[PDB]
Amino acid sequence: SNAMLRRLFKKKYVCVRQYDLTDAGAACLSSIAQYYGLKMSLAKIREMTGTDTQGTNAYGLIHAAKQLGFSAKGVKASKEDLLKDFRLPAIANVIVDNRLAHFVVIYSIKNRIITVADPGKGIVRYSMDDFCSIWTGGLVLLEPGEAFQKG
Repeated sequence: SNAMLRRLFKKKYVCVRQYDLTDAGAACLSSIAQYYGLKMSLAKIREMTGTDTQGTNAYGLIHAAKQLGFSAKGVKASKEDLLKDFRLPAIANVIVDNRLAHFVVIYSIKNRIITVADPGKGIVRYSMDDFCSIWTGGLVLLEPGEAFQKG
């Protein structure tokens, strides 16, 4: 019996990187959407989030996430809080070129190495202090609410 279709590697690499700039929030959200098993295309996300190409805020970003099945919330945290609060993939408000508002997905943080999914370069490794230089206190916490079947 091979009734279980759990051998289908239909894009297990949910780390997406396509059309990166400042509206990256849509792209990084898509990575999470896929990771959480919702599987969403980046173009549709941008139309749901309403991601402004002028440096949008995560409040509209999370506005679509909540509708995708995972409760997302934008909050402020401290550098050391990155190590204790959220472990699961989350969206971080990160500033690039000290000007453009950007967003990345935290995948793993260990040994002061912060691994984020960047919609331009892909899986990139940022050092603890380096990440705290670009991350300006903008964290989005996510949790698989209706994305995770109960019972």
